[PDB]
Amino acid sequence: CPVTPLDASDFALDIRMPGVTPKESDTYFCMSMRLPVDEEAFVIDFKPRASMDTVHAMLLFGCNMPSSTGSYWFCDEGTCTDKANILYAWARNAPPTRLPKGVGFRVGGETGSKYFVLQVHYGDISAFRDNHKDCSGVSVHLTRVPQPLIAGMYLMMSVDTVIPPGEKVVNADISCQYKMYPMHVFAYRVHTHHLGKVVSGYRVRNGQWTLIGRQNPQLPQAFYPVEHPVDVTFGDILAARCVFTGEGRTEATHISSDEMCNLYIMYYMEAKYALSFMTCTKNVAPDMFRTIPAEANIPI
Ligand SMILES: [Cu+2]
Ligand code: NI
Repeated sequence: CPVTPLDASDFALDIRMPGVTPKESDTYFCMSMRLPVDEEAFVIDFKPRASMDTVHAMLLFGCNMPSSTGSYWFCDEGTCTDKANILYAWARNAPPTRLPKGVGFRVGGETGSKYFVLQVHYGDISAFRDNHKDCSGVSVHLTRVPQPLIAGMYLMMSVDTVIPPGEKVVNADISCQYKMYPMHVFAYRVHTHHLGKVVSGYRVRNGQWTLIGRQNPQLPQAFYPVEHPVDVTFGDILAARCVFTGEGRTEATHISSDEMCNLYIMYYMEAKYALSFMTCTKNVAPDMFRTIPAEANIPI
């Protein structure tokens, strides 16, 4: 097939799979890079270096303690033992979002992610590549120069809805009250396991819904650009609906076991008042979903 300093303030780190040999199709490899600095640094850019022939997708996470110590591992074992803050999502034939000017992820120091964990997913494998080494990964741009806007993730996950067997349509709803400084959403990622039909994200302010993003979870799960970023402010509600099918299923499915309904909202905040991670696992305002826009029920 290390560390490259660019100027006084900046430097570049590339996180590459260490010459792995995926044997078969639909296989996920995970690896880790500890952060070279112990002071706070800002990830301000990404360069993907994926072999076009065999790599379906790549995920970059930041987390305090990862799932394995070895040069690489299967991500079926896990990504991080702790919160995996997703930093980067690349998919073949997918728009990779470019962070807006002056946006950087805060890493290192007291609060910031200690490690990067790289996930590479390989979907198309020839059996006449029984011993070919791949060094797939991404290049990260770090600066110690402080950024005015800090990127972070609002993770919306449906902790319990059950899909009754054979129900053609089942709705998974998540809502939380926003009680922080203003967050500006520039991207979103939706995740689900093959019963999902559509995932839609909304800001609700004074009973008026504003769309963040709608996607089919069966498509490439990259980060989709929010064409005009949504401002989410204190006293707003974030509401999300996942649509599922119970069709063809013998038993009830759970959303530990079975299904997932996850919405990833990528945002920026003024550095002064910024926090990197927020989560919602509640549906505080269930009654409100009657008034949900009709678009949210329209499939893709
Ligand atoms: Cu999942
Ligand atoms: Ni191990």
